Amino acid sequence: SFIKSLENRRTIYALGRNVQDEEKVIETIKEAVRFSPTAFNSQTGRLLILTGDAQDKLWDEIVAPELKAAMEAAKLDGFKAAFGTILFFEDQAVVKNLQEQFALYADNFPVWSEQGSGIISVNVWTALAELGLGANLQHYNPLIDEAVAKEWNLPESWKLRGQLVFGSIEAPAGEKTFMDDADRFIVAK
Amino acid sequence: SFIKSLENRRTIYALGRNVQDEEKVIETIKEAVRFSPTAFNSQTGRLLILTGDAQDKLWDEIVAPELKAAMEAAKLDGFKAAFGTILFFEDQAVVKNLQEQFALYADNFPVWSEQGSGIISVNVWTALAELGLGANLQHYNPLIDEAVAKEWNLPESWKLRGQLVFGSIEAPAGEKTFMDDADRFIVAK
Ligand SMILES: Cc1cc2nc3c(=O)[nH]c(=O)nc-3n(C[C@H](O)[C@H](O)[C@H](O)COP(=O)(O)O)c2cc1C
Ligand SMILES: Cc1cc2nc3c(=O)[nH]c(=O)nc-3n(C[C@H](O)[C@H](O)[C@H](O)COP(=O)(O)O)c2cc1C
Ligand SMILES: O=C(N[C@H](CO)[C@H](O)c1ccc([N+](=O)[O-])cc1)C(Cl)Cl
Ligand SMILES: O=C(N[C@H](CO)[C@H](O)c1ccc([N+](=O)[O-])cc1)C(Cl)Cl
Repeated sequence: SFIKSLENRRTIYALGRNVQDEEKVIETIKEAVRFSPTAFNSQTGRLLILTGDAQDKLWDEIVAPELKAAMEAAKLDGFKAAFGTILFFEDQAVVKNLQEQFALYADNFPVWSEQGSGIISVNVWTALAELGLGANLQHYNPLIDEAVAKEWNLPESWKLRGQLVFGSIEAPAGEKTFMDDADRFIVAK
Repeated sequence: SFIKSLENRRTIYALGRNVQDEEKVIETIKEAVRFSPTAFNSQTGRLLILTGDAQDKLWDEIVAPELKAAMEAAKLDGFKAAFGTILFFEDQAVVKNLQEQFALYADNFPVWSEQGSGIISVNVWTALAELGLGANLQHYNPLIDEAVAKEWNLPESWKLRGQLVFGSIEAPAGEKTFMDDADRFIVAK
């Protein structure tokens, strides 16, 4: 059931490293992005997938110091304790090329790219949940962008949009409420 | 298989009205939105679901004339021929309230709302594909926004983002290529 798969995806903050088949996890991350739609099949999403030492480095050597410096002008341990982090970027070189090819609709491509980032982020999140792995989505962009690009030698054109922290589920999702259907769905014949 | 469900979703332009259980279709549309994540559980997505006479009216009485007037300053028959159209909006009143509650991060909420629209659009699209129904995603916003709001008495705060045309599959999806994995995925340990 696709709907059941959607329901199974939740924000899990308590994450560990009890992950049995990392190769299968990577395969599924790639597939979830591969089969996601993007405007004009532009495929603007880019991923940096960090585990092990690189996972430790992101949180200890980049996020923590950047955040401290930012604040001046715990939760991090929880993120570090996870198995890995998937950093989602949108390739601005491709967006700019589309804007150049289709000037009358230049305003659309950044919007559709942003939508595209949401799309691939949740498809990956849901795919991970199907494997029994939890995840949560963070936003320490744009603070960490430069340091991340330098450390992993990323193209300047990759614009960081989100960081999906993932791993084994160590405690259940919290409670979550839903709006009244009547306030968000209108059906007319 | 969640990945298989993703692969099964495609852009289908040749759509008909050979839909067996409209109530089940509506149920699934609602569920796909219900179980989609949004920042702060803000649930900013709003849907207008049109079938039958309302489907005819949208394309014949709103999109066609607006587009003509716009151009001055076929494909439409293909959209009209579908069973229905799901118009996706984002509730700007909720976005503004979040911006007010969290002023330091006011810039984030419009971005996350845009991502949210992508998220619910593709979750609905994929859910429909699981039922064997095809769909395609159009963007005649902002040209049709005012006329749509007036005809179906929608709140001013609903900002139209996309229109998912759906129905029975009358011809297969076209060919689609994929980028080289090496150009969009980096894995580091
Ligand atoms: C676009 C987007 C941005 C989000 N931003 C964050 C964030 O920065 N930090 C965080 O902890 N959760 C974040 N969330 C998680 C949402 O708060 C969560 O998805 C929502 O409360 C629904 O709960 P669920 O994921 O368990 O279904 C984000 C979700 C989405 C879709
Ligand atoms: C954010 C977004 C906007 C899109 N805009 C349009 C559009 O306005 N008109 C259209 O015919 N297709 C549109 N598409 C469809 C894409 O071109 C299509 O998803 C892509 O070529 C991949 O093909 P597939 O949907 O068969 O997998 C859009 C897709 C996405 C995700
Ligand atoms: O072709 C364009 N717009 C047409 C006009 O109706 C249409 O809206 C459209 C938009 C996106 C698209 N896509 O993502 O493949 C296809 C057609 C421009 Cl965005 Cl270049
Ligand atoms: O709380 C905020 N930011 C924190 C700071 O780290 C964090 O980025 C966050 C963002 C979104 C979120 N959500 O969508 O529920 C939760 C925490 C503001 Cl956006 Cl109000």
